[PDB]
Amino acid sequence: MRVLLIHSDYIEYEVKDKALKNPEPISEDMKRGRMEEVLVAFISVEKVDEKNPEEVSLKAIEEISKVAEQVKAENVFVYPFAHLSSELAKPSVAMDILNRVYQGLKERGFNVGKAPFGYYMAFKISCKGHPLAELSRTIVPEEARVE
Amino acid sequence: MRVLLIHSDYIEYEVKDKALKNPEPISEDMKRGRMEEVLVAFISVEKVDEKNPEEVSLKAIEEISKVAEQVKAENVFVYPFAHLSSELAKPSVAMDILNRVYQGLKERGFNVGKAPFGYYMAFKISCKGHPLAELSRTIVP
Ligand SMILES: Nc1ncnc2c1ncn2[C@@H]1O[C@H](CO)[C@@H](NC(=O)[C@@H](N)CO)[C@H]1O
Ligand SMILES: Nc1ncnc2c1ncn2[C@@H]1O[C@H](CO)[C@@H](NC(=O)[C@@H](N)CO)[C@H]1O
Repeated sequence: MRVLLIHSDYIEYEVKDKALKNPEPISEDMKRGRMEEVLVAFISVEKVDEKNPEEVSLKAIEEISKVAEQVKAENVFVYPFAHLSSELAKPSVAMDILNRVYQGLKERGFNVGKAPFGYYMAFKISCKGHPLAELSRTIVPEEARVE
Repeated sequence: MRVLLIHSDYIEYEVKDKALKNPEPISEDMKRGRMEEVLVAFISVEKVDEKNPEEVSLKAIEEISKVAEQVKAENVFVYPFAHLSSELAKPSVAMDILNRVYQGLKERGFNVGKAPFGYYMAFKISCKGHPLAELSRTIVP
């Protein structure tokens, strides 16, 4: 998994066109959204993550939470951004992992938001430009899952 | 080299704290900038690129130009974005390669801009959200 963390004044998004034949079923209101003072987690789920969705998600939750703790962010936004990596995981796995990360951050007590999966999407962001407002993290499985 | 290409309605930046002991000296007017209807090239120069700066730069110019034509972008912005890679080239080489890419794109007729090198920088961007508005490329010797 590849994650780009941008501590921003805000994030706005707008669904523009489906990118998959059968994207995530969303309501009209889910097509657009905005969150203030937010640590945006742009995430690309990679092929190697398919080995252990649970472990990778756990590590991602841990890494993202740590950064939020360092920059004092109370709001976190999970944003699908497939082209952060060149070796993408299958859609079904990507969606599952993104959901796991989203739920995990919620469990940690953060106010969490997320954009719909499977779409070409426009977005506006405003990076704060502080030393830790722009970071990258690579997270991968250490062991295959047992299920 | 790791390149993240975002076709945007605009890109704005503001130089803040230095991120290197001795960054690129700049004037007050250079601390801020904006470009519209632009293909933003977020670039991270990698350690392996140090082997052949000219080759990597040439290839980067070719690929970025290709995308610009595909999306019909007349404006291109070279944006230092170190985080895209773990194996970074040393500052002096990284800046030289970014300038080489800048010059190559400028040579081709594009309206090109670039941000100061060696700083933490605030920025505002608006991704168009078209199918080709977000792309990544890996270019190495
Ligand atoms: N491995 C992966 N990691 C993250 N997202 C992935 C994915 N595979 C498929 N997607 C989803 O399908 C859209 C088109 O690739 C993706 N859309 C996007 O990444 C938008 N930013 C495009 O504007 C995303 O919703
Ligand atoms: N290998 C490399 N590739 C691209 N840029 C590099 C670099 N090595 C050093 N820099 C410059 O120094 C700042 C801190 O790494 C970098 N700053 C940035 O990447 C800002 N976006 C941080 O907000 C950049 O100006």
